[PDB]
Amino acid sequence: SVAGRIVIDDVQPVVSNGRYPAKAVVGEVVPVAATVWREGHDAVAATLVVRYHGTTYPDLADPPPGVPGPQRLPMSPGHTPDVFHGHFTPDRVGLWTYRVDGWGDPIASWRHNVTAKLDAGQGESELNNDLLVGARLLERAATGVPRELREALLEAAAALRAPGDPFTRAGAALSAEVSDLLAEYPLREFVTRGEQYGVWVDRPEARFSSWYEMFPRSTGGWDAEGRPVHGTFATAAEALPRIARMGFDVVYLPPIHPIGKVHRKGRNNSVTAAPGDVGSPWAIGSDEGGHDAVHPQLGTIEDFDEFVASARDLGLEVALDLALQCAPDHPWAREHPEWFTVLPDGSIAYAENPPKKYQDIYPLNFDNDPAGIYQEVLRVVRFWISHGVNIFRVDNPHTKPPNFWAWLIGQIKNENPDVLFLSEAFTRPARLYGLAKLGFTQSYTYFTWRTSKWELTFGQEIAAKADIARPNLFVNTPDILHESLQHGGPGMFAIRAVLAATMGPAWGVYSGYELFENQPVRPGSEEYLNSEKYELRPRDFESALARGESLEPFLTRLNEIRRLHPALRELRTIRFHHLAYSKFDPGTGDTVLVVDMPELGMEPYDRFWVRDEITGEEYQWGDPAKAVAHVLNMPLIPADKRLQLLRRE
Amino acid sequence: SVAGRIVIDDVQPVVSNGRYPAKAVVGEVVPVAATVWREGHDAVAATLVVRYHGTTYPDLADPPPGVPGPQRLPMSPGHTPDVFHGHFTPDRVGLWTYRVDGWGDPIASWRHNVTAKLDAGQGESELNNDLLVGARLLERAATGVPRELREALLEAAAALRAPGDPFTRAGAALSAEVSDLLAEYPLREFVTRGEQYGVWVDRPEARFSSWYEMFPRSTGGWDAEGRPVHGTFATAAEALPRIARMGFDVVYLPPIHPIGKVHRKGRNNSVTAAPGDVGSPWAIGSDEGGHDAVHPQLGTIEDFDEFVASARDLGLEVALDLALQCAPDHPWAREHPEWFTVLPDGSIAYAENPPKKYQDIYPLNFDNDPAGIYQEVLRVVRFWISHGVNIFRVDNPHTKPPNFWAWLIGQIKNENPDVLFLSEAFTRPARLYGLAKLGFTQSYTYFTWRTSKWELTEFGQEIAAKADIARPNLFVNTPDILHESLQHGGPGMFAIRAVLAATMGPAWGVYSGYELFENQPVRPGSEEYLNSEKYELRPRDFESALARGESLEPFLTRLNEIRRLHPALRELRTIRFHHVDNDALLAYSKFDPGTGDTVLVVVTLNPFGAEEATLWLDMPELGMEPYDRFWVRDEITGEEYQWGQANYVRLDPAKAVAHVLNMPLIPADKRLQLLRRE
Repeated sequence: SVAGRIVIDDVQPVVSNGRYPAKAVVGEVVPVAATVWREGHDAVAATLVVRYHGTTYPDLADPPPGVPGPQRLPMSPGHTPDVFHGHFTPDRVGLWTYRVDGWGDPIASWRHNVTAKLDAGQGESELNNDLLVGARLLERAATGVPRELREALLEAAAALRAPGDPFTRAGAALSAEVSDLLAEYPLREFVTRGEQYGVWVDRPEARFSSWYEMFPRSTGGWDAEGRPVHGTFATAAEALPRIARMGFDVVYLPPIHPIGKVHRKGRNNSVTAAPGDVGSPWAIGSDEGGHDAVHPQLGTIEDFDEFVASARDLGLEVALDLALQCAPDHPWAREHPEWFTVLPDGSIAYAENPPKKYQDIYPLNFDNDPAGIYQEVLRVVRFWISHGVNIFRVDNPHTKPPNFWAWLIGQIKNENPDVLFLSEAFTRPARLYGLAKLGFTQSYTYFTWRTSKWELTFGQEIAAKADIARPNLFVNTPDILHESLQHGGPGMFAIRAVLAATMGPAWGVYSGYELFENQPVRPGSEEYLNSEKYELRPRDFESALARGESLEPFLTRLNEIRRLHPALRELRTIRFHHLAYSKFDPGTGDTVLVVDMPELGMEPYDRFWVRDEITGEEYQWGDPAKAVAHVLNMPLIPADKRLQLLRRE
Repeated sequence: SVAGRIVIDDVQPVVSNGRYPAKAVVGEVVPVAATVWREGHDAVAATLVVRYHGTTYPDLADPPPGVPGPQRLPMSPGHTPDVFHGHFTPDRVGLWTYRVDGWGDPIASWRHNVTAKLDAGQGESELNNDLLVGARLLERAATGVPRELREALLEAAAALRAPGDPFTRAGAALSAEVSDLLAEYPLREFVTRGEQYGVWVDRPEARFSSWYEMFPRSTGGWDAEGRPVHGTFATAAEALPRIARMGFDVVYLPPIHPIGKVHRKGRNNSVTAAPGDVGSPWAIGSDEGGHDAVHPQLGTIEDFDEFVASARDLGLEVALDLALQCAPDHPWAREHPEWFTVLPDGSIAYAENPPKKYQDIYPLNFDNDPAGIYQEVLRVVRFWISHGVNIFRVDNPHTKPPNFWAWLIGQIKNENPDVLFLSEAFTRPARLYGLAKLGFTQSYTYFTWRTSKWELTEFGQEIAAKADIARPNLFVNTPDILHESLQHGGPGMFAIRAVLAATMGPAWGVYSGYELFENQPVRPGSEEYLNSEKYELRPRDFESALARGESLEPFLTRLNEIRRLHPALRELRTIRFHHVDNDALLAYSKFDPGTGDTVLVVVTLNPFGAEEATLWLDMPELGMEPYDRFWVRDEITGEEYQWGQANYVRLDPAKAVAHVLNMPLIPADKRLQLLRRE
């Protein structure tokens, strides 16, 4: 939004007036729309300049006191008065930013004038005041294309000058030949420098990703006496072949450092512990270790290393729990008293947030000693990225200053701008949409409570915020046991597993969803029966599968269909017809329909063939015990078309 | 929208990202929104740092190469989560600027839970540390209030420090006494000052104004033979008393300069003229004069100045029409060839804009010689303001590079920012609204094109929404303008269309001839005036029409009276619409922030017979509860009624064509709550 010879107002996308960049993935068509206007009645034109600016990361929030701080592209008019649409697709990861240029254009105003005046029936008599400019028109259009290919200016400018037939004098200048040269090197007149707006372009996984959630402690199993055994790192390097098949490319883990021993929480949501209890993983800090130190019962820091490589050459990506939540036997509760919400006595208050309380933890303080805390925390993350961490699962980020978030995001991404984020928060949209703005790559949504087709109409809200926020559709996580699942039965698994895959290009699953687990601790609760974040929950996938009651063969099918269709990496394409929804593809063209024709690209009457991936049923268009769903390859739309409903306005 | 410990996002109003400032009049309440949030759970609050710096005008557009170039107040939260609502009201003319400040407050977030927890029934046992922060809570703010008045601090901090009963120990810090200690002088902890976006304040006349439009030639009158005779400056100064009463304070006039003699247009829009036809005033430039010259058949310019005085001490304000062109007999058409789009022969092609052809005028060229042009045109206007011309109506600015405008307007308002302009544009909103942004004070709206009960709203829906930028000037009629509606509706639809412009538009207008009811076109279906004064001279006997008791002047003075009587009819954004169960009716209400004044107008779409109806109010915007009865009096007619929310209302257009009544007023706390953007 600037002022000038050409006025360029309302140029999408720009986030919070530019205090942040828009967020994209590489190889994704990104549209930028723009109303622009002028005076009189003469033709107006524009440009979409896109250049790459490396990997250096801009600091988007002002840090606290001690702590530290070209391709010209085209824009085709739409069907909305004075708004324009161009489209760029970034190939490299790193800093990219779009700037819109505005220039009035004459080649086309007289080239139209020629059209109108002779189909209205006029000769050479009336108009030659109008074309003697045309040779003088093409006289500097000449200055704007090379000397060797000047000879081919002179002819038509002469094929305008010398006396000939109305049709003969113009025909030279109308040809594609003459048309070819000014679609490539045009005469740009009266240019207004637009404002240079930004878009940071991440990896794809950052948008098309298959997430999982598993406990490695839980990989312990059963002993000769039939008790649940603790799982260690080695125990877990065996567990992935299973997961790696299903389709996931990134595997998140609950925190993997020592759990404290005091205020520790017992089995079934207890504060009373029993002899040999594991407790809450998210309550970090026993004596023998902290946030960078491993839990003695999963191994050591080196045996950890053997573990992630196992993901390296399987095709999977560890996504660690980065929790800022200490147990009172922490190596900092004594070490650093500073970073706490001290009570005047000398004690630090148990972390509480209503109405769910946690004795077994204490909540950190940056307003106490911001300078001290902040750095340690990166010296912990820096620890991990080296270990081969390219995703960090961030817990309670609305409890932790966004400033802080934005300052770090910088520091890591300034070093390696390849490690990607997920904000797993469910909160006020004014707060909720606020984080990723600051730079959180990905996001958690309130997908859970939203059940109605008129709620899922979620979809309308989500697609519109594709420019910034990126949500992850975890169909399940440890903390809330959604009642639908508990009542819709083994069928309700499929369907909630179907929005999340089809609606969410990046989505998530917690171990056990496959096993149809639906029992809570008590009636009406959405807490899991005998929670794994209070217990070890070894489970037999072989059985359910072998006994032919697993979701495994189907969620690979689901993941198979996802990688099969490039439309399902993308957010903005989503359409909602009459739950039944469609998504189209920009590059390949690929449309799919998951069970409004303009979005289909085909005319209102036509008959067409739709092919099944869930089933395998090809049909000509215009039982939950078998297939509860029905996802189809829709007829494609060609390059030129794909980009036209891609139009932001 | 910036970043920090407190995040202040989506701070309304902001113009093209601030590439233009927001727009205001004096003594007007402006609401300001800003979502702000943070992390975790404890209460946060906010502040609106507001400045006046004077009248220096920011150039909002990058000009061409050669051409030259406090009081801390609060944000009261609303009812949309993390959005807050304050409102500041400017007393001076010139540029003002807004900054949103956000700071966490530990005090009020702390005192809440004592309540929730003492209402959970617990004693001093449980709470006795939680209040041990409380004494060292306000001991900061003790540091944040004066030494003479800590005396009123140390007390309650001690009345909690010494051990006693929780309620008596707590009751102290709760009292209103201290509350004001916290309501005026707070502890802003960890505060972030937002982006200072700006707001320019014109004189009030700039939005609450009554416009009227007359031709000077036509008041010339007749000779012993009774044919239309020419008029001078003095002759018209006689017509103003007439005008002076009706209710206007702003009088725009037709070009008063030498119209050309070549290619010029004759009566009834002819391109064929006769010896001595007056023709187009917008056709400037004969031998005897150009943009600076009065036309000789009106006299000369000294004869122009005592006139503006004649108006200025009747309470009215003269505003010439600023059209930008030349008829081929202009003394520049020969002087300077430059500023025209010469065709290669030595000619310049005639200015038209579709579907209208204009032979007798040609288009200046800013893209030939900008440096050469720019200064004259401004050296043209710099001339007239001296005379006491404080308003200029400017013609079709969608025809002239936007560059010039921001520059034009700049330097003038750098000198004197009391002088106001008006945009006569009917272009696409993307352009029409584009104009007022860079700095054109007011706007023409295609309100005319809007006739339906569903247009009469969606027009409103839009205008009221952008009270921050454009100001429509709702002229009931223009020289070029005369609708099928009024031509068919008879004498009644004059009224009804005259109130669509008058009540909805804080600044609205009227063309002369509207009082005497002329509704007739050149030919059937055409929307131009009959025997146009713009090609012919039209003296008129208003005296006749009123004297015999069918002129509208007495109604548009009644209408102009209530306007000056009720402040609900100055604002753009407060406008609201309650529903009616009659297709041919329509009904809307408007309230006041500063005073509280509410006024409501019910009109019909029938310009003929008695067509009755009933009423559906949204009572909250009315400020009244869904259930209650209120005593309502009619001002044009004079009828009191007690109504509820559902109530019966019949009409008859052969008597009184609409229903406009002052509704019961709204209290400070609420009115500000109803301009509240959310």
